[PDB]
Amino acid sequence: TIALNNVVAVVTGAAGGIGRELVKAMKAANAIVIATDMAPSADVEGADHYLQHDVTSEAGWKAVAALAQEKYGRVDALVHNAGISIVTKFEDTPLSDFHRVNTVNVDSIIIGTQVLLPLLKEGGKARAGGASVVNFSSVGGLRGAAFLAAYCTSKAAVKMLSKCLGAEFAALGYNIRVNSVHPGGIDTPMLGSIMDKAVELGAAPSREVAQAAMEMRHPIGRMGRPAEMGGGVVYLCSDAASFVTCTEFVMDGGFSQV
Amino acid sequence: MTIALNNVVAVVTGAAGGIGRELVKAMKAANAIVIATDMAPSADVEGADHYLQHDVTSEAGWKAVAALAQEKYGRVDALVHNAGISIVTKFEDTPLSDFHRVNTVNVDSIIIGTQVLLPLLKEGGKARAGGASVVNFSSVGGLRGAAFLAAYCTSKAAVKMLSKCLGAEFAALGYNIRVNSVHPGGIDTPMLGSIMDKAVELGAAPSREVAQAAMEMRHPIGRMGRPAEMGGGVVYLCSDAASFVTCTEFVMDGGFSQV
Amino acid sequence: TIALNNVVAVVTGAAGGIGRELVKAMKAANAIVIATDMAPSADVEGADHYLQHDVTSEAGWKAVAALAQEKYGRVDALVHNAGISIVTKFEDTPLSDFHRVNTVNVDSIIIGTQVLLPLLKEGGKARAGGASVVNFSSVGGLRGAAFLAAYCTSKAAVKMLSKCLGAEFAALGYNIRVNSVHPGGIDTPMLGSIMDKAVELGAAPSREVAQAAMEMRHPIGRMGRPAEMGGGVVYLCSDAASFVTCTEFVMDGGFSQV
Amino acid sequence: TIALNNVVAVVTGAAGGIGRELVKAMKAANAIVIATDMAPSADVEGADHYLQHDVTSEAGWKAVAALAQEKYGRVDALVHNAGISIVTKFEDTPLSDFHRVNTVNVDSIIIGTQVLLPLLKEGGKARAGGASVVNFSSVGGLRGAAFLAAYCTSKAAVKMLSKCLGAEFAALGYNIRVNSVHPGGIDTPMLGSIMDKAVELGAAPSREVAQAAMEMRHPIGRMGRPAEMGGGVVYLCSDAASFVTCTEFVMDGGFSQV
Ligand SMILES: NC(=O)c1ccc[n+]([C@@H]2O[C@H](COP(=O)([O-])OP(=O)(O)OC[C@H]3O[C@@H](n4cnc5c(N)ncnc54)[C@H](O)[C@@H]3O)[C@@H](O)[C@H]2O)c1
Ligand SMILES: NC(=O)c1ccc[n+]([C@@H]2O[C@H](COP(=O)([O-])OP(=O)(O)OC[C@H]3O[C@@H](n4cnc5c(N)ncnc54)[C@H](O)[C@@H]3O)[C@@H](O)[C@H]2O)c1
Ligand SMILES: NC(=O)c1ccc[n+]([C@@H]2O[C@H](COP(=O)([O-])OP(=O)(O)OC[C@H]3O[C@@H](n4cnc5c(N)ncnc54)[C@H](O)[C@@H]3O)[C@@H](O)[C@H]2O)c1
Ligand SMILES: NC(=O)c1ccc[n+]([C@@H]2O[C@H](COP(=O)([O-])OP(=O)(O)OC[C@H]3O[C@@H](n4cnc5c(N)ncnc54)[C@H](O)[C@@H]3O)[C@@H](O)[C@H]2O)c1
Repeated sequence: TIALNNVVAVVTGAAGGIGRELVKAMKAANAIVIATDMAPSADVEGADHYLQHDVTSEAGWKAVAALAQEKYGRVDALVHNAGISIVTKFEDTPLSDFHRVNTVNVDSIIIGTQVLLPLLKEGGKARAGGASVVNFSSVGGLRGAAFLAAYCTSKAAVKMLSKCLGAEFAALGYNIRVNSVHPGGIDTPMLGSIMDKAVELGAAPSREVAQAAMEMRHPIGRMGRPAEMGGGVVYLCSDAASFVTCTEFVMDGGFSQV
Repeated sequence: MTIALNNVVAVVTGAAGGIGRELVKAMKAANAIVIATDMAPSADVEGADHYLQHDVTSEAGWKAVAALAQEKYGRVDALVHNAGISIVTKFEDTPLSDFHRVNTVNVDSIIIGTQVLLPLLKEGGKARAGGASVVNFSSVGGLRGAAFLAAYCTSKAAVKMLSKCLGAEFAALGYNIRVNSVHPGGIDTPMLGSIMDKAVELGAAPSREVAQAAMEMRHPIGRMGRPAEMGGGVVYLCSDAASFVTCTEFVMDGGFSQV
Repeated sequence: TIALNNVVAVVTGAAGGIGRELVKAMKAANAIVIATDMAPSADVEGADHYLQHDVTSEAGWKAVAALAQEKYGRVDALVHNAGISIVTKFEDTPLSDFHRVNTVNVDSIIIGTQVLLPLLKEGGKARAGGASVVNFSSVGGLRGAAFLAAYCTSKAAVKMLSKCLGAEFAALGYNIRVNSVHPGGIDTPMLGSIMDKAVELGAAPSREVAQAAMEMRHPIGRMGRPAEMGGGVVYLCSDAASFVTCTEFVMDGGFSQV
Repeated sequence: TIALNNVVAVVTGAAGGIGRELVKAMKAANAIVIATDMAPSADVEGADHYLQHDVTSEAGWKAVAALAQEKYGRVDALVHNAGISIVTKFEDTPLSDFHRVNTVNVDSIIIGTQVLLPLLKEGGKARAGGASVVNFSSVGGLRGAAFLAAYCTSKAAVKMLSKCLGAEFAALGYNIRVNSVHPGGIDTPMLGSIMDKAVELGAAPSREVAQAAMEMRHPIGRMGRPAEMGGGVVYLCSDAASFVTCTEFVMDGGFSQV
């Protein structure tokens, strides 16, 4: 079947809405999971290890590399799930707000992948299918939206970085697959904040009209649940996805395709 | 839970072909009940619970598939439209009837088959919260054009767009049927073999080795796919794990379309 | 800058909403225009010739080729603008309805381009920039929609045929550019009928709710006017577009990109 | 007709290969052109004004706004053409190289558009078709490539920022169109440097094999000339493009579509 036997997996933002479900799903497929987030401690069901980890910190990433190096000697799967959103009027958004979003959503992938690259190369030797790097983009990386300039721009950067790394790692013979994941509206605190800030900005009349409008834009007719992200990430991390690199893996209830 | 097809009644067309045989094996391995169909009057398809002779261009052929599924199971949970053909031709020497022949196998198959199995797919939609799953075999050729592949590419773009429309329509009508398109890159099957040889005979390529190396180098991963590398993706789309996936382009192309 | 001096242009569906504006725009850029449509006669402003022409008829296309051959000896620009739409429930749509839409929207381009290919090759020798074939696809060729299965499928076929012919004509050295045009909601009888059938199908509560919904899906916030298609087609037909082939040329008020 | 009569246009990187052709083409369509680049002085054919302008400098942009405000009272067209490229091995690329490319290619558009927004709103009142913002992305913003991680990521950011601003400015009623332009391989010093650095990196055996490979990846079979970018930018800046916003305008010889 589709499984993660003998897969050492790093999952960032692992205490968040999607992150907790990714850890559960990956443990259920038999992965060894190093879960990381900003809290000094967390109870992440399915994590074999929890590390305090700011994805903007090279030192934080070196601590992840040290634990993986010491305990396992490789990383087979790297899930860059940590990210933030802001909802703002472009003309009232200082350059520093774009930079803050870029640092969390994009620099995290650049720093993390550079620091774990020796360990990912070892995973490329451990499985014929390759090591697997899974970057959380968004439907916002595919389709623009009013008031989401900073967020959408960062998620398009994540998408394109995924294509470039997939092509480069294959050309250099590292046997490391890199793919971008594009969730639609998923029922988490992040989507909650975006909807509330849309109301305060006066993009939506009320939080109920906003919710109904966003749900109706999805052909499937509802928000996604965080658990509905799990199987896709397990697939991309598995040897079943050995021919999948540089790809836009969409889990959006049809949002981007209508 | 995990990614599995427990109590999934699956119809797979072109099931005796290079990819089709691996789809049946993969889906059986995930515990699906598989009705395999192809043009031969009989075939030994590893993992098939039933084999039916089935021309996907024939409404009567599809009604025989519906009758067996109706009688034995009362539903269809997964429908994999994998039957397809390719031609390689000079546009100016391609009669309208060659476009129509490719359209009939690659597109009309999905229209006729989905219409005939729709009552059974609606029952699939009631049997699983995630929905019935219709998986349409498009191509990277449905995403990116190519010289001398006008008839094939046009049909595979039609398959892709039909998938989006049916996903949106079945959701709007409340049927709980997911529809997605699959886009393989160059997969090592008799079909890829014939396309390369016919490219040589047409005088597109010097030799079969230069053709193969050129096609391999277009894939960032640096090689053609193996048929077995299609199996997991189709199992995922057919499973409840893909409950939030409809209208989607599911690409298995070694990076071909993205550089 | 952007002109069609010494350009012999064939425009199909030339009596329709967009077609009439294409002929006006192309005449205004100094093209010689052969206008064609289903009516036995028409007064098409800017046309140097009108021909009765069923785009599904090889004999109809041969009559267009004969007039162009006899009077000018070439075709520099071929605009495949003829098309139909239907709005239907998939499960109630006979295969013959898909085939009827395919015959007008796709077979027209196959038959017409094959019949005019000798004349387009002469266009290819007359201008460094090349002969130009402009195929009318749709945003419906880029994004799906409930109840538009037959229409959307045909317009995606038009889009992909455009890419294949652009690549093939370049590989064979014919100097013929081929591009697809993707209009959004344009205010013509065709959009009117689609909206009116959407109501009778019970897809929309009223035509006013349908119209407002469709207008709001366009970021620009309104339907296009037929005249807003003219400049884009003039550009693609001109030497200014000498580096444009196989391209999706979108005129959709941002519809496809959100 | 496609013209820029009474259009006040700002063009950045105006002394470059493409920039000089954009200024010539826009003057030929009767635009008033404020040309800007890094040099303290330059002889830019077709420019009514030249300003020294670092597109990373808020103060530099305020000087452009002051001249336009004083002399014309509006900006009708803003062409963000300034940009840089690097070719690097991801694992040897410091975070500061990504940031440098982002600052020139993306922050330029954020700072410039914020500073000129009052003047663009006046452009929006001067023409029913709207003010026009044209952002130079790349085929690199659509398709990834090995060794172009920093460049491709920045050009995908430019593409998505274009979609977001098009949607946002329309939602706020400012009547400002925003589009991204995606050139293929254009014969300029920038393409020259990329090809040479590809050889030094050992991505290509020789500069002749690199050149032939890049030319053959374009269906049209050659590099573009800078002049082949001019018509497209004139079209997007004109009232002929009144229904074009949020759009990917591709001038790539078919590169992205095969
Ligand atoms: N929920 C949606 O609708 C949606 C849609 C598109 C994509 N996404 C993406 O999915 C991913 C998961 O989002 P979510 O919905 O679970 O949101 P969430 O906010 O619940 O989870 C994000 C997690 O990232 C962590 N994080 C933030 N900054 C960090 C930093 N500097 N260092 C370390 N950890 C940091 C947060 O602590 C949080 O636990 C994100 O990449 C998000 O952008 C979400
Ligand atoms: N191999 C590749 O490189 C490649 C690339 C992209 C897409 N695909 C698609 O994958 C699918 C499977 O292809 P494959 O490579 O295994 O090809 P294949 O030729 O090995 O198998 C296709 C099967 O369809 C059957 N078939 C043909 N016409 C039929 C009809 N009228 N009724 C019933 N069955 C019919 C054939 O007999 C065959 O068993 C096709 O849709 C193909 O277009 C393959
Ligand atoms: N209006 C829109 O919203 C919209 C949307 C996207 C695409 N388009 C496309 O733009 C093009 C122009 O359409 P329009 O909106 O002006 O519609 P229209 O119906 O006003 O014009 C289309 C013309 O095609 C002609 N035609 C139909 N069948 C023909 C045949 N067999 N032979 C010859 N001529 C035939 C009709 O006589 C008519 O004059 C079409 O291809 C259409 O699908 C329009
Ligand atoms: N030439 C190609 O093949 C190609 C490919 C795709 C995209 N592009 C894009 O086209 C645009 C123009 O490219 P080109 O080939 O003319 O490049 P070029 O190097 O010839 O011109 C770019 C100009 O930008 C200017 N510039 C650089 N940094 C600046 C700064 N901080 N402030 C102000 N001006 C600055 C340079 O001085 C130069 O004159 C760029 O945005 C480039 O990314 C070009």
